[PDB]
Amino acid sequence: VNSFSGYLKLTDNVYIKNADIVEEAKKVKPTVVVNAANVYLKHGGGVAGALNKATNNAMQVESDDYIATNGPLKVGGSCVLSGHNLAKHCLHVVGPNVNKGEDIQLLKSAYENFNQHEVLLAPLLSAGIFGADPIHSLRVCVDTVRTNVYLAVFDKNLYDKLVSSFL
Ligand SMILES: Fc1ccc(CSc2ncnc3[nH]cnc23)cc1Cl
Repeated sequence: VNSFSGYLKLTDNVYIKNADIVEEAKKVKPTVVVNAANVYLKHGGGVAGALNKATNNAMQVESDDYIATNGPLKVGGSCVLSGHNLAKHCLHVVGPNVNKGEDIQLLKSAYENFNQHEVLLAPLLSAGIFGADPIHSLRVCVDTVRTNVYLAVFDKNLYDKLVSSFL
């Protein structure tokens, strides 16, 4: 039993809700919140900009030190950093950005990072400003993630479409 509330169950391990991931994280304080990161951990907009804003820019400060030490992530890769006031940990995961020309096949590799964590609150990778089809992202999530994932979808219209079209 966990504290996630109001989710629709899609499969044995995947759950979905129309919710603002920032507000959901602040309420649940999950062990892991997933950020829709880029390789530079520049949290300017989309989910990343919102999460970082909610940390009063502490996420960005921590991220800049991480990059100065380690260099950029790989597309499809991840790193674990602090969750600040939102969660114990933040798993920064880089899905391919279609608006940069990145290989959509890397979306499966990106979701594989979730399997290193027993339970996660997450957005749909590569959705939103990353330019991929969210219906496809949900399919890859369900077919790749084996751990327990609670998906927050900000847009109510998109949430309804994801549920109604789910096979
Ligand atoms: F400044 C802000 C502006 C917007 C929000 C809503 S969170 C959100 N944004 C974008 N895509 C998503 N996918 C799942 N949740 C989200 C929070 C803050 Cl703090």
